[PDB]
Amino acid sequence: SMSYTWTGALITPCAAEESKLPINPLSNSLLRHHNMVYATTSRSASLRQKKVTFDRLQVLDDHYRDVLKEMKAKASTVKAKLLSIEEACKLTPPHSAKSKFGYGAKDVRNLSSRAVNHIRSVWEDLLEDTETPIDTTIMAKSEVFCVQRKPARLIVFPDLGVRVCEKMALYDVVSTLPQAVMGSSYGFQYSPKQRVEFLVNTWKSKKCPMGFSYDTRCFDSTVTESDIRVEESIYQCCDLAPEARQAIRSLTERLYIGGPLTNSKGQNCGYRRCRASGVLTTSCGNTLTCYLKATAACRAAKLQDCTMLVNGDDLVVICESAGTQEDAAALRAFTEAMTRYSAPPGDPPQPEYDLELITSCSSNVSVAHDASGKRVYYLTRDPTTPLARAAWETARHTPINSWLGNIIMYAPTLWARMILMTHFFSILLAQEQLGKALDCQIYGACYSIEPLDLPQIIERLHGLSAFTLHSYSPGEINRVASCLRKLGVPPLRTWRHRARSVRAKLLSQGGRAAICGRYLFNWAVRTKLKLTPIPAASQLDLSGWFVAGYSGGDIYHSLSRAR
Repeated sequence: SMSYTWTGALITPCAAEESKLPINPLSNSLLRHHNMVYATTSRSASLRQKKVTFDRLQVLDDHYRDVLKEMKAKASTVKAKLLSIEEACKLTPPHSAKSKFGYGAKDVRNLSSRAVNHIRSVWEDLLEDTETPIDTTIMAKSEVFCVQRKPARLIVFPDLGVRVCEKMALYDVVSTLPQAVMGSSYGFQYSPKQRVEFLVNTWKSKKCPMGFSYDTRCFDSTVTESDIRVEESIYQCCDLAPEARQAIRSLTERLYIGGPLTNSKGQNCGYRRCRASGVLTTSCGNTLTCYLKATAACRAAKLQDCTMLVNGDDLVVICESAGTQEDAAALRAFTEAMTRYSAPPGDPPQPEYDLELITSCSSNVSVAHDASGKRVYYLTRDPTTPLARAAWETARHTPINSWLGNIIMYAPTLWARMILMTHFFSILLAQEQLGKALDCQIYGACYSIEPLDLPQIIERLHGLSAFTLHSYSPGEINRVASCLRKLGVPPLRTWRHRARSVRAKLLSQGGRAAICGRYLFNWAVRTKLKLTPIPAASQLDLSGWFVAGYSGGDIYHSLSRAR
Protein backbone atom coordinates (compact mmCIF):
# COMPACT_ATOMS: atom_id res chain seq x y z
CA SER A 1 0.00 0.00 0.00
CA MET A 2 1.02 3.60 -0.45
CA SER A 3 2.72 5.15 2.57
CA TYR A 4 0.58 8.30 1.99
CA THR A 5 -2.24 9.48 -0.24
CA TRP A 6 -2.94 13.19 -0.66
CA THR A 7 -6.09 15.23 -1.41
CA GLY A 8 -4.26 18.27 -2.75
CA ALA A 9 -4.84 20.50 0.29
CA LEU A 10 -1.51 22.02 1.31
CA ILE A 11 0.56 21.36 4.40
CA THR A 12 0.09 24.80 6.03
CA PRO A 13 1.89 26.81 8.75
CA CYS A 14 0.09 28.01 11.87
CA ALA A 15 2.02 31.29 11.89
CA ALA A 16 4.71 33.21 10.00
CA GLU A 17 7.80 31.03 9.40
CA GLU A 18 11.38 32.28 9.64
CA SER A 19 13.91 30.66 7.30
CA LYS A 20 16.97 32.94 7.60
CA LEU A 21 19.38 33.30 10.56
CA PRO A 22 18.90 36.83 11.90
CA ILE A 23 21.83 39.26 11.76
CA ASN A 24 22.37 39.70 15.49
CA PRO A 25 25.53 40.72 17.37
CA LEU A 26 25.47 37.80 19.81
CA SER A 27 24.98 35.15 17.15
CA ASN A 28 27.51 36.93 14.89
CA SER A 29 30.12 36.59 17.70
CA LEU A 30 29.74 32.82 17.24
CA LEU A 31 29.23 32.48 13.49
CA ARG A 32 29.69 35.19 10.84
CA HIS A 33 28.44 33.35 7.69
CA HIS A 34 24.80 33.86 8.63
CA ASN A 35 23.60 33.19 5.05
CA MET A 36 24.78 29.61 5.29
CA VAL A 37 22.35 28.91 8.13
CA TYR A 38 18.69 28.29 7.41
CA ALA A 39 15.56 26.79 8.96
CA THR A 40 13.19 24.50 7.08
CA THR A 41 9.58 25.74 6.61
CA SER A 42 6.30 24.62 5.08
CA ARG A 43 7.47 26.09 1.77
CA SER A 44 9.43 22.91 1.02
CA ALA A 45 6.74 20.49 2.34
CA SER A 46 5.75 19.42 -1.18
CA LEU A 47 9.29 18.27 -1.92
CA ARG A 48 9.27 16.16 1.25
CA GLN A 49 5.79 14.78 0.42
CA LYS A 50 7.15 13.45 -2.86
CA LYS A 51 10.10 11.75 -1.20
CA VAL A 52 8.04 10.05 1.54
CA THR A 53 5.24 8.80 -0.70
CA PHE A 54 5.77 5.37 -2.23
CA ASP A 55 4.36 1.85 -2.38
CA ARG A 56 5.73 -0.75 0.00
CA LEU A 57 6.18 -4.36 -1.15
CA GLN A 58 7.13 -6.42 1.90
CA VAL A 59 7.98 -10.11 1.94
CA LEU A 60 8.57 -11.93 5.20
CA ASP A 61 10.44 -15.20 5.61
CA ASP A 62 11.39 -17.83 8.14
CA HIS A 63 14.34 -15.87 9.59
CA TYR A 64 11.96 -12.96 10.27
CA ARG A 65 9.36 -15.21 11.89
CA ASP A 66 12.07 -16.97 13.98
CA VAL A 67 13.49 -13.70 15.30
CA LEU A 68 9.98 -12.37 16.05
CA LYS A 69 9.19 -15.43 18.17
CA GLU A 70 12.47 -14.96 20.09
CA MET A 71 11.56 -11.32 20.72
CA LYS A 72 8.03 -12.23 21.88
CA ALA A 73 9.42 -14.83 24.30
CA LYS A 74 11.46 -12.07 25.99
CA ALA A 75 8.53 -9.62 25.92
CA SER A 76 6.48 -12.30 27.72
CA THR A 77 8.53 -11.56 30.89
CA VAL A 78 7.26 -8.01 31.16
CA LYS A 79 4.52 -6.72 33.50
CA ALA A 80 3.45 -3.21 32.57
CA LYS A 81 1.46 -0.78 34.67
CA LEU A 82 -1.40 1.44 33.59
CA LEU A 83 -0.56 5.06 34.58
CA SER A 84 -3.24 7.10 36.34
CA ILE A 85 -4.51 10.28 34.66
CA GLU A 86 -2.43 12.30 37.19
CA GLU A 87 0.79 10.45 36.38
CA ALA A 88 0.20 10.87 32.67
CA CYS A 89 -0.63 14.58 33.01
CA LYS A 90 2.69 15.12 34.84
CA LEU A 91 4.61 13.67 31.86
CA THR A 92 3.14 16.35 29.57
CA PRO A 93 5.58 19.10 28.57
CA PRO A 94 4.40 22.56 29.72
CA HIS A 95 4.51 23.80 26.09
CA SER A 96 2.93 20.77 24.44
CA ALA A 97 0.46 21.69 21.65
CA LYS A 98 -2.93 22.69 23.11
CA SER A 99 -6.03 20.56 22.57
CA LYS A 100 -8.70 21.57 20.10
CA PHE A 101 -11.12 20.74 22.93
CA GLY A 102 -10.70 23.91 24.95
CA TYR A 103 -7.66 23.42 27.16
CA GLY A 104 -3.86 23.33 26.90
CA ALA A 105 -0.78 21.73 28.40
CA LYS A 106 -0.75 24.01 31.45
CA ASP A 107 -4.33 22.92 32.18
CA VAL A 108 -3.31 19.26 31.83
CA ARG A 109 -0.38 19.77 34.25
CA ASN A 110 -2.65 21.58 36.72
CA LEU A 111 -5.21 18.76 36.50
CA SER A 112 -7.88 21.27 35.51
CA SER A 113 -11.39 19.88 35.55
CA ARG A 114 -12.02 20.52 31.83
CA ALA A 115 -8.71 18.80 30.88
CA VAL A 116 -9.18 15.77 33.16
CA ASN A 117 -12.84 15.34 32.16
CA HIS A 118 -11.88 15.46 28.50
CA ILE A 119 -8.98 13.03 28.91
CA ARG A 120 -11.30 10.63 30.73
CA SER A 121 -13.79 10.85 27.84
CA VAL A 122 -11.05 10.08 25.31
CA TRP A 123 -9.96 7.09 27.42
CA GLU A 124 -13.51 5.72 27.59
CA ASP A 125 -13.82 6.21 23.84
CA LEU A 126 -10.64 4.12 23.23
CA LEU A 127 -12.16 1.36 25.36
CA GLU A 128 -15.49 1.38 23.56
CA ASP A 129 -14.60 2.12 19.95
CA THR A 130 -12.11 -0.19 18.28
CA GLU A 131 -12.31 1.21 14.73
CA THR A 132 -12.95 4.93 14.16
CA PRO A 133 -9.76 6.48 12.78
CA ILE A 134 -8.32 9.11 15.09
CA ASP A 135 -7.62 12.50 13.56
CA THR A 136 -4.02 13.72 13.29
CA THR A 137 -2.49 17.03 12.33
CA ILE A 138 0.36 17.14 9.82
CA MET A 139 2.85 20.02 10.03
CA ALA A 140 6.21 20.88 8.45
CA LYS A 141 8.97 20.73 11.09
CA SER A 142 11.19 23.77 11.60
CA GLU A 143 14.83 22.56 11.93
CA VAL A 144 18.07 24.50 11.40
CA PHE A 145 20.94 23.35 9.18
CA CYS A 146 24.00 24.68 7.32
CA VAL A 147 23.79 24.74 3.50
CA GLN A 148 25.39 21.80 1.65
CA ARG A 149 18.76 22.65 1.08
CA LYS A 150 16.99 19.86 2.89
CA PRO A 151 13.22 20.04 2.63
CA ALA A 152 11.23 20.13 5.89
CA ARG A 153 10.48 16.88 7.66
CA LEU A 154 6.78 16.25 8.27
CA ILE A 155 5.41 15.61 11.75
CA VAL A 156 2.08 13.84 12.36
CA PHE A 157 0.42 13.83 15.79
CA PRO A 158 -2.98 13.38 17.43
CA ASP A 159 -4.74 15.76 19.85
CA LEU A 160 -3.44 16.44 23.37
CA GLY A 161 -6.22 14.38 25.00
CA VAL A 162 -5.21 11.31 22.95
CA ARG A 163 -1.53 11.88 23.79
CA VAL A 164 -2.30 11.77 27.52
CA CYS A 165 -4.24 8.52 26.95
CA GLU A 166 -1.28 7.01 25.08
CA LYS A 167 0.85 7.64 28.18
CA MET A 168 -1.70 5.94 30.44
CA ALA A 169 -1.79 2.80 28.30
CA LEU A 170 1.76 2.59 27.03
CA TYR A 171 4.30 4.76 28.87
CA ASP A 172 5.39 1.88 31.08
CA VAL A 173 5.43 -0.53 28.13
CA VAL A 174 7.64 1.66 25.93
CA SER A 175 9.90 2.42 28.91
CA THR A 176 10.51 -1.15 29.98
CA LEU A 177 9.82 -3.51 27.11
CA PRO A 178 12.60 -2.48 24.69
CA GLN A 179 15.43 -3.38 27.06
CA ALA A 180 13.71 -6.61 28.04
CA VAL A 181 13.44 -7.66 24.42
CA MET A 182 16.68 -6.35 22.90
CA GLY A 183 19.04 -6.47 25.85
CA SER A 184 22.40 -4.85 25.34
CA SER A 185 21.54 -3.86 21.78
CA TYR A 186 18.94 -1.32 22.97
CA GLY A 187 20.78 1.96 22.60
CA PHE A 188 18.70 4.16 24.84
CA GLN A 189 19.76 2.42 28.07
CA TYR A 190 23.25 3.95 27.88
CA SER A 191 24.63 7.24 29.11
CA PRO A 192 27.33 8.68 26.86
CA LYS A 193 30.26 7.00 28.71
CA GLN A 194 28.30 3.74 28.72
CA ARG A 195 27.61 3.95 24.97
CA VAL A 196 31.32 4.52 24.29
CA GLU A 197 32.16 1.58 26.58
CA PHE A 198 29.67 -0.70 24.80
CA LEU A 199 31.01 0.21 21.35
CA VAL A 200 34.70 -0.13 22.31
CA ASN A 201 34.22 -3.40 24.26
CA THR A 202 32.01 -4.85 21.50
CA TRP A 203 34.61 -3.97 18.88
CA LYS A 204 37.53 -5.40 20.88
CA SER A 205 35.52 -8.57 21.72
CA LYS A 206 35.72 -9.81 18.11
CA LYS A 207 38.74 -11.76 16.88
CA CYS A 208 38.73 -9.80 13.60
CA PRO A 209 36.02 -7.15 13.74
CA MET A 210 34.07 -5.65 10.87
CA GLY A 211 31.27 -3.17 11.42
CA PHE A 212 28.86 -1.10 9.45
CA SER A 213 26.03 1.46 9.80
CA TYR A 214 22.85 0.83 7.87
CA ASP A 215 20.86 3.86 6.74
CA THR A 216 17.25 3.04 5.81
CA ARG A 217 15.75 5.55 3.46
CA CYS A 218 12.71 7.40 4.94
CA PHE A 219 12.34 4.78 7.68
CA ASP A 220 8.92 5.95 8.95
CA SER A 221 7.47 5.58 5.42
CA THR A 222 8.88 2.08 5.09
CA VAL A 223 7.00 0.87 8.19
CA THR A 224 4.01 -1.18 7.01
CA GLU A 225 0.60 -1.94 8.56
CA SER A 226 1.97 -5.45 9.12
CA ASP A 227 5.00 -4.06 10.96
CA ILE A 228 2.73 -2.00 13.29
CA ARG A 229 0.54 -5.04 14.06
CA VAL A 230 3.68 -7.16 14.66
CA GLU A 231 4.88 -4.46 17.07
CA GLU A 232 1.48 -4.65 18.80
CA SER A 233 1.83 -8.47 19.02
CA ILE A 234 5.03 -7.87 21.02
CA TYR A 235 3.28 -5.37 23.34
CA GLN A 236 0.43 -7.85 23.85
CA CYS A 237 2.88 -10.37 25.40
CA CYS A 238 3.14 -8.10 28.49
CA ASP A 239 0.99 -8.66 31.55
CA LEU A 240 -1.47 -5.73 31.14
CA ALA A 241 -4.50 -4.34 32.90
CA PRO A 242 -7.58 -5.17 30.82
CA GLU A 243 -8.25 -1.53 29.97
CA ALA A 244 -4.57 -1.11 28.91
CA ARG A 245 -4.92 -4.18 26.63
CA GLN A 246 -8.01 -2.70 24.97
CA ALA A 247 -6.47 0.81 24.71
CA ILE A 248 -3.39 -0.69 22.99
CA ARG A 249 -5.61 -2.70 20.60
CA SER A 250 -7.74 0.39 19.84
CA LEU A 251 -4.78 2.78 19.47
CA THR A 252 -3.08 0.29 17.13
CA GLU A 253 -5.97 0.15 14.69
CA ARG A 254 -7.23 3.72 15.07
CA LEU A 255 -3.96 5.64 15.21
CA TYR A 256 -0.72 3.68 14.95
CA ILE A 257 -1.33 1.79 11.69
CA GLY A 258 -2.57 4.91 9.92
CA GLY A 259 -5.29 7.47 9.71
CA PRO A 260 -6.48 10.76 8.20
CA LEU A 261 -4.24 13.84 8.05
CA THR A 262 -5.58 17.31 8.72
CA ASN A 263 -3.64 20.49 8.10
CA SER A 264 -3.35 23.46 10.48
CA LYS A 265 -6.38 25.09 8.74
CA GLY A 266 -8.56 22.03 9.44
CA GLN A 267 -8.61 20.78 5.87
CA ASN A 268 -8.50 17.08 5.07
CA CYS A 269 -4.92 16.65 3.71
CA GLY A 270 -4.52 12.96 3.02
CA TYR A 271 -4.18 9.54 4.58
CA ARG A 272 -1.25 7.81 6.23
CA ARG A 273 -0.55 4.06 6.17
CA CYS A 274 2.92 4.12 7.80
CA ARG A 275 4.55 5.32 11.02
CA ALA A 276 3.43 8.68 12.49
CA SER A 277 6.41 10.61 13.86
CA GLY A 278 4.50 12.14 16.74
CA VAL A 279 3.06 9.35 18.83
CA LEU A 280 4.30 7.68 21.98
CA THR A 281 5.22 4.36 20.35
CA THR A 282 7.37 5.84 17.55
CA SER A 283 10.71 5.41 19.23
CA CYS A 284 10.07 1.98 20.71
CA GLY A 285 8.22 0.75 17.63
CA ASN A 286 10.91 1.92 15.26
CA THR A 287 13.64 0.42 17.40
CA LEU A 288 11.87 -2.97 17.63
CA THR A 289 11.11 -2.96 13.89
CA CYS A 290 14.67 -2.05 12.92
CA TYR A 291 16.09 -4.64 15.34
CA LEU A 292 13.74 -7.36 14.09
CA LYS A 293 14.45 -6.73 10.39
CA ALA A 294 18.19 -6.38 10.95
CA THR A 295 18.53 -9.42 13.20
CA ALA A 296 16.71 -11.51 10.63
CA ALA A 297 18.73 -9.96 7.77
CA CYS A 298 21.99 -10.84 9.55
CA ARG A 299 20.93 -14.49 9.57
CA ALA A 300 19.91 -14.40 5.90
CA ALA A 301 23.29 -12.86 5.07
CA LYS A 302 25.21 -15.36 7.23
CA LEU A 303 27.05 -12.59 9.03
CA GLN A 304 28.93 -14.10 11.96
CA ASP A 305 28.70 -13.22 15.67
CA CYS A 306 26.78 -9.99 15.14
CA THR A 307 26.21 -7.46 17.88
CA MET A 308 23.87 -4.68 17.03
CA LEU A 309 23.28 -1.28 18.61
CA VAL A 310 19.90 0.24 17.67
CA ASN A 311 18.22 3.55 18.52
CA GLY A 312 15.03 4.13 16.49
CA ASP A 313 15.99 3.77 12.80
CA ASP A 314 19.72 4.21 13.57
CA LEU A 315 21.53 0.92 13.33
CA VAL A 316 25.16 -0.17 13.64
CA VAL A 317 26.31 -3.79 13.45
CA ILE A 318 29.65 -5.13 14.65
CA CYS A 319 30.57 -8.68 13.66
CA GLU A 320 33.34 -11.21 13.07
CA SER A 321 35.00 -10.70 9.65
CA ALA A 322 35.00 -13.67 7.26
CA GLY A 323 37.48 -11.89 5.00
CA THR A 324 37.25 -8.88 2.73
CA GLN A 325 35.45 -10.45 -0.23
CA GLU A 326 33.22 -12.57 2.03
CA ASP A 327 32.24 -9.50 4.09
CA ALA A 328 31.41 -7.41 0.99
CA ALA A 329 29.16 -10.19 -0.34
CA ALA A 330 27.49 -10.73 3.06
CA LEU A 331 26.71 -7.02 3.36
CA ARG A 332 25.08 -7.07 -0.08
CA ALA A 333 23.01 -10.07 1.09
CA PHE A 334 22.09 -8.20 4.29
CA THR A 335 20.87 -5.22 2.23
CA GLU A 336 18.90 -7.54 -0.05
CA ALA A 337 17.14 -9.06 2.96
CA MET A 338 16.44 -5.66 4.53
CA THR A 339 14.98 -4.49 1.21
CA ARG A 340 12.64 -7.54 1.07
CA TYR A 341 11.56 -6.62 4.61
CA SER A 342 10.74 -3.07 3.44
CA ALA A 343 13.84 -1.33 4.80
CA PRO A 344 15.70 -0.41 1.58
CA PRO A 345 18.96 1.55 2.02
CA GLY A 346 19.66 5.26 1.57
CA ASP A 347 23.43 5.10 1.17
CA PRO A 348 24.48 1.50 0.47
CA PRO A 349 26.33 0.17 3.54
CA GLN A 350 30.09 -0.26 3.54
CA PRO A 351 32.15 -2.61 5.69
CA GLU A 352 34.55 -0.82 8.07
CA TYR A 353 37.59 -2.27 9.79
CA ASP A 354 38.42 0.67 12.08
CA LEU A 355 36.02 1.53 14.96
CA GLU A 356 36.68 5.25 14.50
CA LEU A 357 35.37 5.12 10.93
CA ILE A 358 31.95 3.95 12.00
CA THR A 359 29.18 6.47 12.53
CA SER A 360 26.16 5.73 14.69
CA CYS A 361 23.73 8.40 15.94
CA SER A 362 25.90 10.67 13.69
CA SER A 363 28.78 10.15 16.12
CA ASN A 364 32.14 8.43 16.07
CA VAL A 365 34.47 7.15 18.73
CA SER A 366 37.64 9.22 19.05
CA VAL A 367 40.53 9.23 21.55
CA ALA A 368 42.11 11.89 23.76
CA HIS A 369 44.26 11.78 26.90
CA ASP A 370 43.51 12.69 30.50
CA ALA A 371 45.71 14.69 32.94
CA SER A 372 47.95 11.59 33.40
CA GLY A 373 48.28 10.99 29.65
CA LYS A 374 46.09 7.90 29.70
CA ARG A 375 43.86 7.20 26.69
CA VAL A 376 40.17 8.06 27.03
CA TYR A 377 37.65 7.12 24.35
CA TYR A 378 34.64 9.47 23.88
CA LEU A 379 31.98 10.14 21.25
CA THR A 380 32.15 13.17 18.99
CA ARG A 381 30.43 14.33 15.79
CA ASP A 382 30.84 16.91 13.02
CA PRO A 383 30.01 20.18 14.84
CA THR A 384 28.39 21.92 11.85
CA THR A 385 24.76 21.33 12.81
CA PRO A 386 25.31 21.92 16.52
CA LEU A 387 27.02 25.26 15.79
CA ALA A 388 24.42 26.40 13.24
CA ARG A 389 21.64 25.61 15.75
CA ALA A 390 23.50 27.27 18.62
CA ALA A 391 23.74 30.40 16.45
CA TRP A 392 20.00 30.32 15.78
CA GLU A 393 19.28 29.80 19.50
CA THR A 394 21.48 32.77 20.36
CA ALA A 395 19.46 35.10 18.05
CA ARG A 396 16.04 33.63 18.84
CA HIS A 397 14.29 32.16 21.88
CA THR A 398 13.47 28.55 20.92
CA PRO A 399 11.43 25.95 22.78
CA ILE A 400 14.29 23.43 22.89
CA ASN A 401 17.85 24.58 23.48
CA SER A 402 19.89 22.19 21.39
CA TRP A 403 23.10 23.87 22.58
CA LEU A 404 22.45 22.73 26.14
CA GLY A 405 21.67 19.16 25.06
CA ASN A 406 24.86 19.17 22.99
CA ILE A 407 27.01 20.34 25.89
CA ILE A 408 25.46 17.58 28.03
CA MET A 409 25.94 14.80 25.51
CA TYR A 410 29.19 15.99 23.94
CA ALA A 411 30.88 17.48 27.01
CA PRO A 412 34.29 15.80 26.43
CA THR A 413 34.60 17.15 22.87
CA LEU A 414 36.99 19.90 21.91
CA TRP A 415 34.21 21.91 20.21
CA ALA A 416 31.65 21.65 23.06
CA ARG A 417 34.25 22.72 25.61
CA MET A 418 36.02 25.49 23.70
CA ILE A 419 33.08 26.93 21.78
CA LEU A 420 29.69 26.00 23.21
CA MET A 421 30.53 26.28 26.93
CA THR A 422 32.50 29.49 26.34
CA HIS A 423 29.86 31.18 24.21
CA PHE A 424 26.84 30.44 26.37
CA PHE A 425 28.49 30.89 29.73
CA SER A 426 29.71 34.28 28.55
CA ILE A 427 26.24 35.43 27.45
CA LEU A 428 24.35 33.95 30.40
CA LEU A 429 26.79 35.41 32.91
CA ALA A 430 26.36 38.89 31.36
CA GLN A 431 22.57 38.41 31.59
CA GLU A 432 22.53 37.05 35.18
CA GLN A 433 20.91 33.87 33.83
CA LEU A 434 23.49 31.17 34.66
CA GLY A 435 20.96 29.77 37.13
CA LYS A 436 17.84 30.03 34.94
CA ALA A 437 16.46 26.61 33.99
CA LEU A 438 16.25 25.94 30.25
CA ASP A 439 14.55 23.17 28.35
CA CYS A 440 16.62 20.64 26.45
CA GLN A 441 16.12 17.13 25.12
CA ILE A 442 17.90 13.92 26.02
CA TYR A 443 16.91 10.75 24.09
CA GLY A 444 13.76 12.61 23.00
CA ALA A 445 12.48 13.48 26.50
CA CYS A 446 12.38 17.10 27.70
CA TYR A 447 14.29 18.23 30.82
CA SER A 448 14.50 21.61 32.54
CA ILE A 449 18.15 22.13 33.49
CA GLU A 450 20.05 25.03 35.13
CA PRO A 451 23.36 25.61 33.30
CA LEU A 452 25.09 26.01 36.70
CA ASP A 453 24.40 22.28 37.39
CA LEU A 454 26.41 21.22 34.32
CA PRO A 455 29.59 20.18 36.17
CA GLN A 456 27.91 17.47 38.24
CA ILE A 457 25.78 16.32 35.27
CA ILE A 458 28.93 16.03 33.15
CA GLU A 459 30.83 14.16 35.86
CA ARG A 460 28.02 11.55 36.02
CA LEU A 461 27.54 11.18 32.25
CA HIS A 462 31.19 11.23 31.22
CA GLY A 463 33.53 10.95 34.22
CA LEU A 464 35.87 13.59 35.65
CA SER A 465 38.13 12.98 32.66
CA ALA A 466 35.72 15.14 30.62
CA PHE A 467 37.31 18.14 32.40
CA THR A 468 40.90 17.12 31.71
CA LEU A 469 41.05 15.84 28.14
CA HIS A 470 43.79 17.09 25.88
CA SER A 471 45.92 15.84 22.97
CA TYR A 472 42.85 15.36 20.77
CA SER A 473 43.34 13.38 17.53
CA PRO A 474 44.74 15.30 14.57
CA GLY A 475 41.72 14.11 12.55
CA GLU A 476 39.29 15.51 15.08
CA ILE A 477 41.11 18.86 15.38
CA ASN A 478 41.14 19.15 11.58
CA ARG A 479 37.40 18.48 11.31
CA VAL A 480 36.69 21.17 13.90
CA ALA A 481 39.02 23.73 12.36
CA SER A 482 37.59 23.09 8.88
CA CYS A 483 34.05 23.56 10.20
CA LEU A 484 35.03 26.88 11.78
CA ARG A 485 36.45 28.19 8.52
CA LYS A 486 33.39 27.05 6.58
CA LEU A 487 30.90 28.68 8.96
CA GLY A 488 32.98 31.81 9.78
CA VAL A 489 33.33 30.87 13.46
CA PRO A 490 36.29 32.61 15.17
CA PRO A 491 39.42 30.42 15.54
CA LEU A 492 40.16 28.40 18.65
CA ARG A 493 42.67 30.99 19.95
CA THR A 494 39.79 33.50 20.19
CA TRP A 495 37.69 30.94 22.08
CA ARG A 496 40.58 30.36 24.52
CA HIS A 497 40.75 34.10 25.16
CA ARG A 498 37.00 34.39 25.71
CA ALA A 499 37.11 31.33 27.98
CA ARG A 500 39.84 32.79 30.20
CA SER A 501 37.76 35.91 30.54
CA VAL A 502 34.49 34.21 31.51
CA ARG A 503 36.39 31.73 33.73
CA ALA A 504 37.77 34.66 35.80
CA LYS A 505 34.30 36.15 36.21
CA LEU A 506 32.78 32.79 37.19
CA LEU A 507 35.48 32.22 39.82
CA SER A 508 34.86 35.75 41.18
CA GLN A 509 31.19 34.98 41.84
CA GLY A 510 31.86 32.02 44.12
CA GLY A 511 29.19 29.37 44.63
CA ARG A 512 28.01 27.28 41.68
CA ALA A 513 29.49 29.75 39.19
CA ALA A 514 32.93 29.19 40.70
CA ILE A 515 32.51 25.39 40.41
CA CYS A 516 31.71 26.00 36.71
CA GLY A 517 34.81 28.14 36.32
CA ARG A 518 36.97 25.48 38.02
CA TYR A 519 35.69 22.40 36.21
CA LEU A 520 34.33 23.56 32.85
CA PHE A 521 37.22 25.91 32.04
CA ASN A 522 40.31 24.32 33.65
CA TRP A 523 41.40 23.61 30.04
CA ALA A 524 41.84 27.33 29.42
CA VAL A 525 44.64 27.90 31.96
CA ARG A 526 48.10 26.50 32.67
CA THR A 527 47.71 26.87 36.45
CA LYS A 528 45.23 24.05 36.91
CA LEU A 529 42.81 24.04 39.83
CA LYS A 530 42.42 20.73 41.68
CA LEU A 531 39.46 18.67 40.41
CA THR A 532 37.85 16.27 42.83
CA PRO A 533 34.55 14.42 42.69
CA ILE A 534 31.71 16.94 43.03
CA PRO A 535 29.56 16.23 46.08
CA ALA A 536 26.39 17.11 44.12
CA ALA A 537 27.22 14.49 41.50
CA SER A 538 26.58 11.51 43.77
CA GLN A 539 23.16 12.86 44.81
CA LEU A 540 21.91 13.62 41.31
CA ASP A 541 18.78 11.61 40.54
CA LEU A 542 19.37 10.60 36.93
CA SER A 543 16.72 7.92 37.12
CA GLY A 544 14.79 8.18 33.89
CA TRP A 545 17.61 9.78 31.85
CA PHE A 546 19.00 6.75 30.02
CA VAL A 547 16.16 4.25 30.22
CA ALA A 548 14.37 4.57 26.89
CA GLY A 549 13.89 6.80 23.83
CA TYR A 550 10.89 9.06 23.48
CA SER A 551 11.43 11.19 20.39
CA GLY A 552 8.03 12.46 19.10
CA GLY A 553 6.41 11.02 22.25
CA ASP A 554 5.57 14.29 24.01
CA ILE A 555 7.48 13.32 27.19
CA TYR A 556 8.63 15.67 29.98
CA HIS A 557 10.89 14.10 32.59
CA SER A 558 11.49 16.88 35.06
CA LEU A 559 9.67 17.05 38.40
CA SER A 560 6.08 18.23 38.70
CA ARG A 561 5.44 20.87 41.38
CA ALA A 562 3.04 20.01 44.24
CA ARG A 563 -0.42 21.64 44.15
